[PDB]
Amino acid sequence: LVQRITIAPQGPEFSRFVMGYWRLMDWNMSARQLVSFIEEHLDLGVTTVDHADIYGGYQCEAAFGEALKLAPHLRERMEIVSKCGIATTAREENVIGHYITDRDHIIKSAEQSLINLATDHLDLLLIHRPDPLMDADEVADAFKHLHQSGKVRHFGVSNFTPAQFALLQSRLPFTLATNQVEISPVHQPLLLDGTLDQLQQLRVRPMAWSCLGGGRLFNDDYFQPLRDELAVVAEELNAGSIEQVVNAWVLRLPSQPLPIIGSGKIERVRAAVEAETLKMTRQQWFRIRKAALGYDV
Amino acid sequence: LVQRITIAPQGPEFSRFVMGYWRLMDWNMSARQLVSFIEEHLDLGVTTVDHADIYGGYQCEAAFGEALKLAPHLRERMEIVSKCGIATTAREENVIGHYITDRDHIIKSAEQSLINLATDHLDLLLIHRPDPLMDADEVADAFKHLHQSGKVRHFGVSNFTPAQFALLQSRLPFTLATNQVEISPVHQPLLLDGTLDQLQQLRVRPMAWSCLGGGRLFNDDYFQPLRDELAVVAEELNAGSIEQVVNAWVLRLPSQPLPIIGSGKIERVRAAVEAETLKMTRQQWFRIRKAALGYDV
Amino acid sequence: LVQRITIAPQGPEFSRFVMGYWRLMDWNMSARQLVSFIEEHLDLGVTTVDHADIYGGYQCEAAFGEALKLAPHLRERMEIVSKCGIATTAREENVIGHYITDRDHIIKSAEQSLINLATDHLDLLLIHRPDPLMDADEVADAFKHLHQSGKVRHFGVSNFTPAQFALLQSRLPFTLATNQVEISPVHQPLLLDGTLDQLQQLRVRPMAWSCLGGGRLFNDDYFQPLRDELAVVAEELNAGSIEQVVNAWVLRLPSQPLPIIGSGKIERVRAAVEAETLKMTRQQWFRIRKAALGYDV
Repeated sequence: LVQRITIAPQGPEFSRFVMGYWRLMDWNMSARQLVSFIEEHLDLGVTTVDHADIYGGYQCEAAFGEALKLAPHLRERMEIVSKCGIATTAREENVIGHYITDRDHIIKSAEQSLINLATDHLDLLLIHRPDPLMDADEVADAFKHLHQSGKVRHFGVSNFTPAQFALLQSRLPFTLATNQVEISPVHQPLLLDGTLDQLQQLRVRPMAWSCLGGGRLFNDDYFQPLRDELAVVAEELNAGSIEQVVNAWVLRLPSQPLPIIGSGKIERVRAAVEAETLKMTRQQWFRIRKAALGYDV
Repeated sequence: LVQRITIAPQGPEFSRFVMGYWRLMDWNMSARQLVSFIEEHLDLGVTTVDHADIYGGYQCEAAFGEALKLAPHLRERMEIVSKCGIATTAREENVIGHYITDRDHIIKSAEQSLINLATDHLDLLLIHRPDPLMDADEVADAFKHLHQSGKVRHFGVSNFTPAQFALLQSRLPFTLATNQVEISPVHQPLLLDGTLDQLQQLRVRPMAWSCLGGGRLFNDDYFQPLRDELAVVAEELNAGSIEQVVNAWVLRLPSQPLPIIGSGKIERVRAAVEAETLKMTRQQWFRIRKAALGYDV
Repeated sequence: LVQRITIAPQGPEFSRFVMGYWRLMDWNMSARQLVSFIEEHLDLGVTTVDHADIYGGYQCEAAFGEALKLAPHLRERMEIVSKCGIATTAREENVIGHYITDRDHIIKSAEQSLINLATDHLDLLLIHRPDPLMDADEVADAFKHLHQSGKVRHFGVSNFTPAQFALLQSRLPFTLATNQVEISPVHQPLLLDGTLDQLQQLRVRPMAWSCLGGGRLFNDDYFQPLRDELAVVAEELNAGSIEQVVNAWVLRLPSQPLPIIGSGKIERVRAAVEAETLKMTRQQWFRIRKAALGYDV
């Protein structure tokens, strides 16, 4: 199967690869088609699922839920991850995209997740983004409430800078279980700004998402050189696809990030998990890396 | 009145709003006019006053002092804040603008403040700026001297980065009481570089100054969009003035900064303190913020 | 002689100025000419020597060694510093310049240093550069091995950011003895990004190298203004040369860096060490600094 990994000190055990339902709507899938899509990725080994507040105009959690309703026994076999803290214009209350990391709202979204997902509990809850107006005390007070009722068992953050992660962390009696961030050849800032070193140092493993199926290639020649490099390295490793070379590039990071998969086909999901068997050489990591950038060192 | 606030763990109690005498000379005010200007802001609730070394070509402290001489009993009713560490070309010894954070000089300026201000003690003393040549041991040795004589009772810094604040802090047996910094829609770097998170994390409240009466609008169309936004939000909050909307924008920061007021009229001072009653919405904070920048998130 | 300085808490005693053999090959020097060059700088007081993995296409250590072979008793009188972690195209295994901070390789290079240098032990070993793929545990495991055999007695790093230095440091039972970095008017980033404050805070002294004999002047008018300023300040201090003014500029940093000298003539080496007697004024430090930049503050 897929390797199992404890995301943090007092944290939970997750599957190295997580299924992300960011684009569940795009898949034009039906409830009985999802219960079977799930089972198939659950059987592959991918048992951790990534959901969020605003994903799909506040529809994805609901959709997933309908399916969880068809096979209620599927919960035990999985670990659910959801988020809150973001306010999109998909709602009329939000004329502008702003953040909301206030107590009641975090409790609100949390409890709304349980309902939409048709579950009595979330394995992990993350503050979607760092809000300039975030008050670590207020958030930490929200977490204490959700935890006190067994509604949420582990807490985390997403897209937090070392400084923000440390701020919120100085207020919680429990260990932030992760910092879900964006990591890939096309987006490597997190590799040098301290974010991944803090994670490795604290032994907290990052859930990594890479806008893959987005098509951020072939239509932005800025990264043609990376396209050409991910292509040759792919043959060298005799991999199934360049996307597979990308998943393995992330897996090599010393922080041991858990790559998030965004696809609607078990076969591509299988191929993604197959990245755990590519023997990428340091030289191949740097060569990929360098082509995305354009220089050495 | 104005809210009272303990600026830091073992720190002093200050008034949420402080009177800043940066432009005391510009006000072409007389000594008896200042003793009465003071009383009036002391009666409004603003009891903490901000002074500095180089302010007014080394004249402002002296001026304030003359006035403190007319009503000696005004001291007890206030808290004095002054600074040192900057060397301006307003003096012939300084052919160039450099920093001086050496022991004797910090003691020198300090003691010179007491004399100019006509007081036996300063409530708080700040290192004006971070000097690349700053030696935390040397400064900390200076602070120990000034404190030992009751001449200075609390120490702080101004415009220090998290790294510099931590460096000096690792040498003092007492807690740095603040990091007086610049915060406003026009200057928001401190909102994302860690500076305010460190403050909130350590529970040290920042004295915030915003070059307001400078006229950094109407003559720099770069911030016309912010001008237009601070204008509409002002009507929405039915505030006295856009300047009042600005003071409230700062007050909303989770770090609870103490806004510094730079004006020479009790009425505008009153209006400034009136910002504690504007009910700014998160959406209104972000909209202001965003107009200054030019993008979301 | 040259001042002696303990580079860190549980660290070794070094000479304020270290001899760097980065360009030993360029000197077209012979083995018996080096044994005598060494003695002469050993007699001047400079007893700490800086070597590295890739320096001179993997030839410099060997060269130095041949000379150490002629006067075996020269070891006791010196302190040897070497590095590893960099992979240059000077080797056919490295088609591209990448980093290698994996266990066996660190042990490999280390042991190869002992052989090339003709010594049973290295006083200090540094990880050449921070590798995005660096695993603090792996490196720390390498250090524990080398130390366990007395082969290496002190460990350090080079060109690490505060975050990287802290990461590796959280894994070692001993104190990183230094962070050898580049410091000079032409390269002052380290003066504001936290690097030198971390060092001063932890009391770890940085080995500083400044590409001096490179001729980064007279052929890059971008720094003519700095050329002109280092020239006048030189007369003011009545120094031997502008290079001497540069060495003293570095020596003034509060972090007390140990300047590394890259020259092949004892006379210039003497002149370098002579920088410990120039009485640079704060004003002269800033004026130099400012000319390199182009603005005040």
